Amino acid sequence: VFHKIRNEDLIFNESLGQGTFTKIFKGVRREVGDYGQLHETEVLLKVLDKAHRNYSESFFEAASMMSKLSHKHLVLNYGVCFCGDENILVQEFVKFGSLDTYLKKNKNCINILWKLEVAKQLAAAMHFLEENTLIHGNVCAKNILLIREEDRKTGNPPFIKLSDPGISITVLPKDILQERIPWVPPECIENPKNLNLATDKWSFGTTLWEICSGGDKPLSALDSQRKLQFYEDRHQLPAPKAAELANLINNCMDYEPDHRPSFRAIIRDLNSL
Ligand SMILES: O=C(Nc1c[nH]nc1-c1nc2cc(CN3CCOCC3)ccc2[nH]1)NC1CC1
Repeated sequence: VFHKIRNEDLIFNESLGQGTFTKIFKGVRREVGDYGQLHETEVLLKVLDKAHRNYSESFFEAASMMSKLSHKHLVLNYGVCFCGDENILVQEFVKFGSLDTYLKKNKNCINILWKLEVAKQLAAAMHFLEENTLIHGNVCAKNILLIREEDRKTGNPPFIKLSDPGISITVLPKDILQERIPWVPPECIENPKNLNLATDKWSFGTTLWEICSGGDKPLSALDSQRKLQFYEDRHQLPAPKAAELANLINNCMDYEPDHRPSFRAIIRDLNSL
């Protein structure tokens, strides 16, 4: 599965900032629907950096994976454009953007039932991938996207969706993998080729730390080299100020790779609170 979209059917509107070796843009895809009616659609346009064109293989292996999947809490991928010289991904556009900047903007206005439901939606998608023995590899708060904000008056919850895996950590330089600590599991630092279903659970715990602290970045004050010793010393994550979900964060972030519980178990612990 690898749909192709013509460059003449994609318009580029506003930029949305840089990213992990990519550049983000809002745009419109003009497609022809039934009865001969053109059907414009707001889309997300993820352009790979031309300077890093060597990562085009994993850049497209990420799109081929998400185009095969249909889940409520997964960002849909419409296709791929070879728009001129650049390689571009076309995805479902979410209105409210990244979750990490949403937690930081409304840090004191986010109830704990809000964070609990968001964690349920994220754990739902991770259970779907685990059920279908699929590995994500880049589960972080910056990749989580909010399509609907909380509306207690209507009774509908907030709605989050996880984006594409992006560039796999197996092909990233050792310089860049150490700077991703503690999102990269400890076993992947000593051996980048140890990608596993258990590696996502570690990132799920690190992401649960982000939402529980309100957008704060763990180990941000530490440089790349001190992060490397953080793992060798077997240090655990300092519990956030709220200190609610911190008990579950420690279980998901266990240094033994096979001790990480399944997401069917995690879904139970979130409903038991
Ligand atoms: O895949 C990603 N994002 C998206 C996939 N589909 N749609 C998006 C996306 N959509 C975005 C939309 C905005 C617009 N603002 C959001 C909050 O403040 C008001 C408007 C900003 C960034 C956005 N990213 N990665 C994120 C950029 C690093």
